[PDB]
Amino acid sequence: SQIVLPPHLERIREKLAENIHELWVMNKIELGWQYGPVRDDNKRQHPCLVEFSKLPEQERNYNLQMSLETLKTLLALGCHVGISDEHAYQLTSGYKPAPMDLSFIKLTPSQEAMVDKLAENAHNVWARDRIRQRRNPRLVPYALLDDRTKKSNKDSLREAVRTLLGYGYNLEARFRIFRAEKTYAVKAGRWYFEFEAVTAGDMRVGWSRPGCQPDQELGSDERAFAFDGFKAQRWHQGNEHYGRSWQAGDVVGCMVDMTEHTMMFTLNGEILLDDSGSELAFKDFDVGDGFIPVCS
Repeated sequence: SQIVLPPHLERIREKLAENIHELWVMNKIELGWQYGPVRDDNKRQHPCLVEFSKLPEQERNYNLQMSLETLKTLLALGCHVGISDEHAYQLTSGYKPAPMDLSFIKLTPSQEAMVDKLAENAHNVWARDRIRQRRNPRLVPYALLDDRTKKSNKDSLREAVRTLLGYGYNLEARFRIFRAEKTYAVKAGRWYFEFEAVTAGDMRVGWSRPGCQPDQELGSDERAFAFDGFKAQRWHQGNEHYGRSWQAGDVVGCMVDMTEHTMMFTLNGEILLDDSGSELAFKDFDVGDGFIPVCS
């Protein structure tokens, strides 16, 4: 609302709203609803078949006050179009309106995408008009109510944009930590366990001292020795790139020598590799109070 319309753009928008109202006549003159003085939309009587500027805001106000906010919205969503151009077949009953063309230029992505916001806006102000009235089955929002009868108002806005580009105005726009028991802290031998990464994001798998804190989060300490399956980097008091990303349906796995001070992480049998030409993910650790499997 608080984007003021320039007057040279106001004459543009009034000509284009005239050439949108000829479509608003033409989609009602095909189905067999004629002009009259009385307002009987179910009985084919419709006094809004006179064009946009010539009808007042007592009959065609639903198409004029819609067009003002829609054209305010035409250069408000980043899809800016200023003054770069000039604003200016079925059988009918006698009035076949043709101010301009429609099948010369088809439109871009953010016009048919902004038509969705226009349909949401119209549905939301209509639902605002449907808030209080009881026995209304329209008491659910735009993103869940049936969106197929709203596609005609998407077609009207998209053909309004077709008229716009005929006139020459285009549109182009926390983390939980998991571990096994403290008493199984292995201090000798050659051990391995496996892990599957399924859905999107941080999978931080490793071996930790039992004195690790799940109070904080992982990797930025000396107790944890881990690798992020996401972003292909390792984690113990810092970062360095290592290996590849995880895949949806991987089996990562982790192996630890304890008599030797080494630790190597795999992926589906492929031993994951560092850019130093060594597949051993962590080396030369302290053989302290043992190490337990941990995943974040």
